[PDB]
Amino acid sequence: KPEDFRASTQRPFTGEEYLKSLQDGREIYIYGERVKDVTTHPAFRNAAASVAQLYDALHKPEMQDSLCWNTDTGSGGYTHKFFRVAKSADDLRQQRDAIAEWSRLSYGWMGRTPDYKAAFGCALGANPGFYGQFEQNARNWYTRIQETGLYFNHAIVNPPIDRHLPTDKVKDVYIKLEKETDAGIIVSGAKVVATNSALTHYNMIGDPDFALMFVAPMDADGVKLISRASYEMVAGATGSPYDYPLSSRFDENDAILVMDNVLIPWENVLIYRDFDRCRRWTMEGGFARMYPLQACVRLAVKLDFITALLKKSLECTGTLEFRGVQADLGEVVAWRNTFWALSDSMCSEATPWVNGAYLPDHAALQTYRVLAPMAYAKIKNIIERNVTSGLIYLPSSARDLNNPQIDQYLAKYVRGSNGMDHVQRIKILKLMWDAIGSEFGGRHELYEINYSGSQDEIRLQCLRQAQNSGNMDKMMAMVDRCLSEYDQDGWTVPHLHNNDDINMLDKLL
Amino acid sequence: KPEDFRASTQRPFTGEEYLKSLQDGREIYIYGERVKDVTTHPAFRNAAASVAQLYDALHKPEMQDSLCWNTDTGSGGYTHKFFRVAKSADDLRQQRDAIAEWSRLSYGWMGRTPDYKAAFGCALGANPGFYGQFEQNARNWYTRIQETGLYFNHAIVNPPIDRHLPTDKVKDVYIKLEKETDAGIIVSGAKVVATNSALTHYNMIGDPDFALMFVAPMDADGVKLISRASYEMVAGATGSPYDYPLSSRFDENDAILVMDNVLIPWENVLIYRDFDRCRRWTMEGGFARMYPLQACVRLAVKLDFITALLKKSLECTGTLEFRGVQADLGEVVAWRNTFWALSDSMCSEATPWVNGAYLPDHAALQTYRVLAPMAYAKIKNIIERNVTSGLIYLPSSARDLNNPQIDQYLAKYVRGSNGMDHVQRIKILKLMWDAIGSEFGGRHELYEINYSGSQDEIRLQCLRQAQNSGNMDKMMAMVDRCLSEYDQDGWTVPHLHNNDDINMLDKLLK
Amino acid sequence: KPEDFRASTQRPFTGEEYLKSLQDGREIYIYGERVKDVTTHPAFRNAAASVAQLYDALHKPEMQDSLCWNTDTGSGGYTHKFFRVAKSADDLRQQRDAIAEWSRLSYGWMGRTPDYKAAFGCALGANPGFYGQFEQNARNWYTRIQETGLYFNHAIVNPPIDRHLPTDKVKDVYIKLEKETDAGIIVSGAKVVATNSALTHYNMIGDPDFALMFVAPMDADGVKLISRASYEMVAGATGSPYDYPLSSRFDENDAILVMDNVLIPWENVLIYRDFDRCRRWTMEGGFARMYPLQACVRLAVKLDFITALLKKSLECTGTLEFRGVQADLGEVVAWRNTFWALSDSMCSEATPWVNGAYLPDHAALQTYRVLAPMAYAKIKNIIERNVTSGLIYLPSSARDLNNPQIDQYLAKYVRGSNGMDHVQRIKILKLMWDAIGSEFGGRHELYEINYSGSQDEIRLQCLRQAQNSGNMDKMMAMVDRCLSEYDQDGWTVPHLHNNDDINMLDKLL
Amino acid sequence: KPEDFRASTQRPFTGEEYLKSLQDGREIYIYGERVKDVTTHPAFRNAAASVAQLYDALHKPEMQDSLCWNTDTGSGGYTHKFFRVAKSADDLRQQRDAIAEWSRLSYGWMGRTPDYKAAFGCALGANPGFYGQFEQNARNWYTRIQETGLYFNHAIVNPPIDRHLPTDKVKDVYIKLEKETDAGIIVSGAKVVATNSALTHYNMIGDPDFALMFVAPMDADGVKLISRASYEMVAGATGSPYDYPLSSRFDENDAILVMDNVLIPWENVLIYRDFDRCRRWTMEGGFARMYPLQACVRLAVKLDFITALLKKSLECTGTLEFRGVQADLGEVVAWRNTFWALSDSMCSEATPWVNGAYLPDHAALQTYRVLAPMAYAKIKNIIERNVTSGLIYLPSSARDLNNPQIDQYLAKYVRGSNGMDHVQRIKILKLMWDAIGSEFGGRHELYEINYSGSQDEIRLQCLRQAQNSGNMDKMMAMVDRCLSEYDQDGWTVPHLHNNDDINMLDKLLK
Repeated sequence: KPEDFRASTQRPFTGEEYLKSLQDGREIYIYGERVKDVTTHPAFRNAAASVAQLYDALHKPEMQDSLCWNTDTGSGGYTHKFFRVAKSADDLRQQRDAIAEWSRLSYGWMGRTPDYKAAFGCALGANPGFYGQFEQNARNWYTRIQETGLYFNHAIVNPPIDRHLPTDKVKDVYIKLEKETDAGIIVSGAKVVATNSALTHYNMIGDPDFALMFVAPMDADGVKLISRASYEMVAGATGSPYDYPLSSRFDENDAILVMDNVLIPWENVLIYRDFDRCRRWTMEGGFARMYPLQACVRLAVKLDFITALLKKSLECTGTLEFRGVQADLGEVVAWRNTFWALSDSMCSEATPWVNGAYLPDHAALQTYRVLAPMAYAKIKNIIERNVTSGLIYLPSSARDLNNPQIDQYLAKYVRGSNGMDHVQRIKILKLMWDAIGSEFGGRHELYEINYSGSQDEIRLQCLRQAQNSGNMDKMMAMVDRCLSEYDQDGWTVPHLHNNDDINMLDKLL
Repeated sequence: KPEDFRASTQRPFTGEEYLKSLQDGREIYIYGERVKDVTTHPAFRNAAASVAQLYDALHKPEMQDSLCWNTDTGSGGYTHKFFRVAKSADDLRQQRDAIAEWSRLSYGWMGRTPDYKAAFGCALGANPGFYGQFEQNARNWYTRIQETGLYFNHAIVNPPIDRHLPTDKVKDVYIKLEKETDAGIIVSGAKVVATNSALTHYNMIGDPDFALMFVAPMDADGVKLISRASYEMVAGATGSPYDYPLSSRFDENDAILVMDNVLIPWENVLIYRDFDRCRRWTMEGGFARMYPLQACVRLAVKLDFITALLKKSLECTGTLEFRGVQADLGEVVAWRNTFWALSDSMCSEATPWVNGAYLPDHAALQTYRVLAPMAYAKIKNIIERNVTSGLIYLPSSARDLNNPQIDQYLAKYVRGSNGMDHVQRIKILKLMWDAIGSEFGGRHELYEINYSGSQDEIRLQCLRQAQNSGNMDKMMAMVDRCLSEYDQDGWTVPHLHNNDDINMLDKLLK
Repeated sequence: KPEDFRASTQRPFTGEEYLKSLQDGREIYIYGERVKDVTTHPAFRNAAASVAQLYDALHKPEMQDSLCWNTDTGSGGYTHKFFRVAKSADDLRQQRDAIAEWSRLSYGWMGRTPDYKAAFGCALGANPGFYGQFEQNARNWYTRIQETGLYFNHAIVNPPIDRHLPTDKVKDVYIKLEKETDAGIIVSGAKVVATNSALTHYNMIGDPDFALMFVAPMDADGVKLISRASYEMVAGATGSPYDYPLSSRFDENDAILVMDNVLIPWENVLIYRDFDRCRRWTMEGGFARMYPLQACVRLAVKLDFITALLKKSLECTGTLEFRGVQADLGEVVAWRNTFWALSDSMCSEATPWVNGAYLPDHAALQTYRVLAPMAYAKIKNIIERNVTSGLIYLPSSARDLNNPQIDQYLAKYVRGSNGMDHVQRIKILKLMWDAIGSEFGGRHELYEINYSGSQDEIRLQCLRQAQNSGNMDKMMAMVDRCLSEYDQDGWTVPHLHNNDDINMLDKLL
Repeated sequence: KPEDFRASTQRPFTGEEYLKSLQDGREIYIYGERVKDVTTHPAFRNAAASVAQLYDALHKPEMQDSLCWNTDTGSGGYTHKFFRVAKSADDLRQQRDAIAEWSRLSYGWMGRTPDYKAAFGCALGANPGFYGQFEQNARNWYTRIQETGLYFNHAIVNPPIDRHLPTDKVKDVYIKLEKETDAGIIVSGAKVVATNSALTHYNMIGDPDFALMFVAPMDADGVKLISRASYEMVAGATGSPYDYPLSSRFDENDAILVMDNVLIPWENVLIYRDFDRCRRWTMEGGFARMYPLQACVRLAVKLDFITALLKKSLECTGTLEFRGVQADLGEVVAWRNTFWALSDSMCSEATPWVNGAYLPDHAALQTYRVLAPMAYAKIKNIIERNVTSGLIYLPSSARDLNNPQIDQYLAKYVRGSNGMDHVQRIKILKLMWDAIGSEFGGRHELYEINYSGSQDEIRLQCLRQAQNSGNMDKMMAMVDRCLSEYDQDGWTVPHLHNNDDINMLDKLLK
């Protein structure tokens, strides 16, 4: 139904069609109230408009070489390159570049755009046989996501459990099968951290009644979102675009997704009462082996933005001349370079998987995940220790600049160091502040550092990849070879010299 | 005079008297508008009430042992202990404890309360001879600050300069003498980072026309503040106390202070067209040698709060059971302990200064300044890597809890791990979020890491203190002694063995 | 018997008496050979001489005000201040200063000097009633250690266990009671990390047969040490004092202590088949609450040395003029200052304990333990990144300086930046290298970072101290007070303003 | 000529031929004595044997697919792949893999093997026109290095200068032209950090008399090395292979190289009295744009080794079971992965340069240089906090294991946690200790952190590369676009909503 808002079946949504497709009476709450229409609501309307611009870019003739491919479905249509299964390392590189072009439309700040779950679509299309009796659902969902550009999110993090409650009552907390019918399955439960789900068409949701994976439409009866605070709405109500230039347009609301007696049609079921497939899906389904290409590129585009924003901030404060400041900026550049290089390795070392599909280099994926929190924390610390005074006393509002009684003083006392007027100085530094210190900036720090999992778990996943791939045993073979070349009596290889002719310990002792 | 709002001259303001003293038509702007009355304005009214609670505490009988001393002026009155010159190490310890008690009333979140510039009053009273012809102004301001509890701030950071402008035009940016008159001096210019000046009575403001230090009242004609965004107002307009429990009451607005043709009477001048005294004041005036006792204790109280708030957050999420989580919490405890220990050393190693006054240990002050940014950054990182999942999806509003259509789901899906209901879980985690992630939390991170100087400069000040005190030369004497005990021919001291009897190099190489 | 080498019972050993007391046929191995005499052996003779200098300092008239007190035993003698129980905060401060004076005789590099276990002596004398039937042994050992200056070490770390061995055979690994006799107990087993035990008189060694604490003489039959590599001997055999100025005189050999059928007289037993007392000893015995005063001061003296050595190294390389270098040096100063300040707090906040004894502030002890590894790692990193080129190419040997064919080039090409000749430049930088990069320097990095326990365990001990003392509940009371002042309907205290008059959410939504 | 020790001109040295070529009476000092023969001297003989094994690998049939290519000279011979100019991204990838295979023969511990300066040979062969009148010398040296596998090092770091000396006297410290003759130039001066030059055939050495670049043979009269302490000799004299398994065979002595009246024939001169070419050579000559491929791969191979050695050490101590230990190991794996990934990017993003040659990605080179010191420091810290107790008390010597009076106790008390006997436990942990804590280990820490420049300078080089490439301006164009989309009156683009309909500030403040 959502794709029926398109005027053509041979291309994805335009932005205008996407926005119309959201006017479906989805059940969303924020600040204790029901949201009538996400495309007009003060908490969501600009974020929706920002996503709609991504869809518009797909149809600009000058963008289509970098953004789009023909579909592989026989439709005669086209789609964003990352919505179609890659069949070579170069395909992955072209997808890398198409993701980057989309990411640049939000300067790297929207991390859960439609291309993130395009990797889920492609995993379905590349390995549909994984799903057994639901193999045809996988194939059909791949085709649908690819041709239409359907916006998916995933809701996968389980709600907290009160350990002191009876084991009776806590089975109601997790997503669980309630009833099996001929029309599909009825499910109830919740998932937390449903980031930007208010703007999606579908969410993937992932005792055998708990071992499910299925697709849920956002407008299905019983599907509800409970929103977190809206940095977009607060910036609109008490600020301005000048004062909160990122909060006002790129806020991705991290919701709780609730399912209350929701009917999931059988066509939307992918794994059903199946602990074994649920267990193997992360390794074998492909999604976890593919989405970090998007996530790494998106972060790299954000680091492009932050790197130059730091340079511009240091230009206007005048400290960029100093050697130590330039060295700090150079380290930020190195971190920015790192994530582009990891995405290079992802594509260049890609491997054949199944049915001709290629997967990016797996070690590079795990490495991006471990390094990103450290890099982001270090960059934020570099920014704050270099743009010291300049951020703390910024005037409250564009209203200060627009009142000549106040502006007369700002014009004298808050100019930029490099011939820059006060309006441009304050503008640049307010952009940096919205990037790192606003509530939006603080949420993004949380997102970049912890969202991918706990620091232990991401390091364990890195170790497990090295072991499962055989890389660790290959490294161990080198250590074992080294140990084999000597023993407690001396060398065991002929090319090295016995030290008996020079050993002085007998003489000494 | 602001202190004439008191019903008695033998004690500082009560909270109600302090609030009345602020209703003086000071000129403050925020969001393009003039503020009518800071005690009722949506951007300032709770922060003002929060400071007023500090004044109220001074008059509670159960608080006076820890908070108050008699004045040393002969007035028969009393004051907060840090407003009177300390004359022993134990005096400093009592002041340390009185600062701590006041700091606990904002849980460590208000950093520019009146006790901060009480150290400026005491510096004036302890070394008034520093000021030459203005020595009597120093004595009189000490007496006035001490007896009244007048709220001072300092505005000292200079505004930025456009280097491409002519040298004419940019000299108007700094505070400068414009006119010398019989009634005082007329001055214009600006200072940035006038933290909480909207709630103060006076600010200290510090080619000889630029070499000035003087006191300016907040209600003087031509003194103006241009405010930054108000986290208090935003939290009031789009949130609630439950949702922003710190933003809503402890926001200290970091303003730009503008002076436009302000007449400063001669009794308010402390340094006048005097580069030499301006240069020597940081070392010799005493203020810089005394206020870090207040700042270190205030930070330590905040770390008390953050330490236990982290523990409570880990209780809520259930991860406190884990060894690695308990170790992370234990490191936060160690950082918290560090700043209390530094303040112990400040008092125990205090030194006689001038006129019977004592100064806290100088090395401890420099050390606190270097360590605080690293500790705060490390603690914030520990918090985020331990409690993040719990913070990211918190419902928007107390309004969600108060709508049963939503609360029915929150009650089921967001309970605490330890038998705790969802209201208390969400409450604790929203408090942690306001501490570290809200715009208020982000400002406080900037404040703790950056306010005190650049990272280079605070380290240079630490090195210079070690050198100026003679500590570095004493350390160097130990290295020189070590070097003196051998040379290229062997040991030069008799108690160690020549290695000639065991050296094998000739055998190996000849 | 060892103290009978003294010519007087009213003072501790002189250095010469101490050295004679070591010539007792203790059983020590190194490099596969038995050590005849530690005071003349190439691996130990200079370290022994270094310790002997500590004993000599006790008898210099100009040193006795800072180093010595009258004994509290009625002997009419004197002793090092830290060997006598402190009865006030000022006593602890005087002990702090007496420890520092001894530490300066090794420039902070000997960490297991006799004053470390003087705290064990004082714990015995302050709380002898802890030991029940062995209370009189505690009293008698306090008197003996205090009057004589007996050199104790502790051997407490258990050897590793092969988990695949039968539970039979692994009971022989740990120290265990073998036989109870009227002459004492026979024990066998081992302890690792018996640091400098080769130069001690006694070691404290700490199914009920495993729950023991007792004192073992180094010359008891069946007591044996297996030494690690001797940096002293290697520096003597292949270097010189000029080339290894710290290795050659301050090496504290980290031995394995073996007990093979050792008879421990009953007078040497302190805890016997007593799991309860073994468990409570760390909290209640006092030793763990007292020795970190010595350890913190010793580290602070070492940081005094390293701080000025870094400054001197940067003077001779010429980089001290640079702002960033001076800032790095200033951070080293701050770390150095930190440990002196912690020792100040230890003394100033000291508390009455039992029998009039005072204990240093407990939180300060735990804090020193957590901070020291981080500070030492950071300082070493600051040194290496600032004294870059200057360390890597230092000529091999004082023999190079003493051969004019080589010295003619060193004199031209390796001068100091500040008018300093090549001999002094090379000398300073070789001292820095021996401090951080030699095998001795690497061992000291290991010692400062990990010896006090694992990074987790030292942080857990810090948390437990805060909880056990009630500090954590006091901090929690402040958080609870904050939470009590509002609820989901608004403030619960009268002094703050209700936001109902300014709340805009109804209008917005 | 050293290559005349080969039995064939159509391949590089064998190991035995390389060792014979070193028996040339080069002038090397160590411990105050002249070295007679580096291939037999106790300070150099195993390091020489270790390098010789690299040459032997080139001629093993099972190794030649990964190690060797035909020469491009028309000689009909073969060479190590990194000794021939790369003409595509795939060429660089094959070279990357050939470097890795050689690096594995020292487990990543020898960092100045012959393939390091093979990039200098290739730079000469790819851009010989850079050298003007010496272009033909560049071409000829490329041919010679490529066909023979000649072992070059570079000596480029200048000796320290005493600033208190007269300006006369300190100009004799640097390498300088002394005499211009028909047979070549006579030069004197010194360079420090001539790593492993004792085992090389030639060194590149790089007021116009100071602006030189030339090649000097190690056996030229007047060329001398003054060695640092030999970890190989000390390990041989006072240890054993079991006790110091890396020190005993992989020590690369960091010498001072002295030139005293050395005649450099004109065929060995590349830049002569030419400040402009000296200044431009780092950017334009190609060597600096090519050798970091070798250095990054060599480091990655060492991290392969250290990663698994850590795992094996944690197996020995039994702590690998613990979650926090496995996480620490996983971070070491991530750092190891990083440098392999950087080398992937170096090859995949390679660019056409000049004369058909390709250069590796420049940003990746700069990134490797900035990241390597932080990674190595972090890894060493992870190792020490996980395996320290196991390292501190290891028995002194294989002699302890071989004396049954001692071994009886070691067999009981120092077993491995996982059914491993004491000999193997002690062996693994002594290998880890030689890697990180021995004097060799400490030198390698200095080498990985500091050799490449100061921490400031390597970051500045990274920034300059981003600016010079145009990358920074492209990033800045994105920031400028963002700024262009709004102003102080609202949005300037049509797709976003004006907030005038929801802005509440007038209501709040009017």
